[PDB]
Amino acid sequence: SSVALIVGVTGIVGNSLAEILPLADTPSGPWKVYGVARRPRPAWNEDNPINYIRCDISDPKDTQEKLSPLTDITHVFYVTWANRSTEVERCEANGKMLKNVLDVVIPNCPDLKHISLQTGRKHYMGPFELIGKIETHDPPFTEDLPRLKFDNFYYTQEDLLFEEVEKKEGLTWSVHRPGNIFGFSPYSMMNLVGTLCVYAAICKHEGKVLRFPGCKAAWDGYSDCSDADLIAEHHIWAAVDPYAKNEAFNVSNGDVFKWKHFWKVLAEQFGVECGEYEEGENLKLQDLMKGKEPVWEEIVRENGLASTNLEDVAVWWFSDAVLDIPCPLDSMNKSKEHGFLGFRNSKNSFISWIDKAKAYKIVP
Ligand SMILES: NC(=O)c1ccc[n+]([C@@H]2O[C@H](COP(=O)([O-])OP(=O)(O)OC[C@H]3O[C@@H](n4cnc5c(N)ncnc54)[C@H](OP(=O)(O)O)[C@@H]3O)[C@@H](O)[C@H]2O)c1
Ligand SMILES: CC(=O)[C@H]1CC[C@H]2[C@@H]3CCC4=CC(=O)CC[C@]4(C)[C@H]3CC[C@]12C
Repeated sequence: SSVALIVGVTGIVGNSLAEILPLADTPSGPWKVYGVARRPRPAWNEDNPINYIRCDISDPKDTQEKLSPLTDITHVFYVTWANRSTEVERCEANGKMLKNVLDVVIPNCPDLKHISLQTGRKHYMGPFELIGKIETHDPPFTEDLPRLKFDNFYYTQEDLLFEEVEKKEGLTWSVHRPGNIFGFSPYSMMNLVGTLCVYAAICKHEGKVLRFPGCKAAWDGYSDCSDADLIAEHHIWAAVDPYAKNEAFNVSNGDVFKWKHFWKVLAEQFGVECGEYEEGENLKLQDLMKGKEPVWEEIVRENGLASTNLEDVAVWWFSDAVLDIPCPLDSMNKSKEHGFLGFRNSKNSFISWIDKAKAYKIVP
């Protein structure tokens, strides 16, 4: 039997992995699962049968303290990261966290088979501060083109991964580069669906229009996304498929869509009048939602929602980051050619994840 450690078990993928790994039909079942995070385990994470371990993996002491007893790890799913003001900062911060974790597990887990690291499409686009400002490789992005000549903590994290896995013979790795993730996690630092749901709710409550806070390319251009269950299935796939070992793979839903169409979906789900991209207006939810914490607190009190503060449930800057540029497509051909044929209907994905938020009473 095989034992997973999910590093970031309350994140938008960590939660998906917390729910899928213990399932019976999950490959290499039955799975023992350890799940790490910092905050006290929230209610929406309890419905999974995970061994919850509070640990701040930036602290080498706490990481040695919390993870060293875990003698029986077989697979590691790194589903976390730390944000800073400069990418160079992100590099050292995210290297240290990843290194803390690996430096403990590998010498302590004689059954450790695989280490599965999640980065993202920003590997091809450059960091936030530089997105849309640098010559990238022409999309669709394929996994084994050269890295950009700009610092990127995905690269730092990768080169680190490579070294560590050599300490244990037969230890093997995989890298997964999702696009924007449609998922569920009121704690995630990048939760597009979650943030968009709060917006619509606020709009419904105020009776205003669901205006579009994005650029024409996001409205009318092709976009794609990465369903969080699929991303979880993708982690599991490389962790167990020996012909996927030691490879980076994109993971996206297998289709495209336009926000002009999904916007109507978003509106209908919350009973709001759907707005439409207006020229030269460049709305920002970061600007448009300033000071709305009393309105949220009213929406919550009224509609019976769980006690959430929008700071947690709405990451405005990230919705802006997403909608304020055009969406470069990636390719799933390497994944498919290696056997990962999983996919998701993105429109159904969107509704599915809007509805999980409703179901957990995060939004109305
Ligand atoms: N989210 C997206 O849309 C998206 C899209 C593409 C790529 N990615 C990439 O995917 C990777 C994983 O990110 P994610 O989006 O899955 O993150 P996420 O949803 O915010 O999840 C982070 C998880 O790690 C935990 N955590 C935070 N700080 C920790 C620490 N010091 N020690 C231990 N646990 C800690 C969080 O819980 P606590 O805060 O309670 O500890 C949470 O469980 C990152 O490299 C990210 O860039 C994300
Ligand atoms: C519509 C649009 O522009 C979106 C859809 C795909 C998005 C990108 C997908 C990859 C990515 C990962 C992130 O963590 C945020 C920034 C970026 C770089 C996103 C910025 C905005 C994009 C390009």
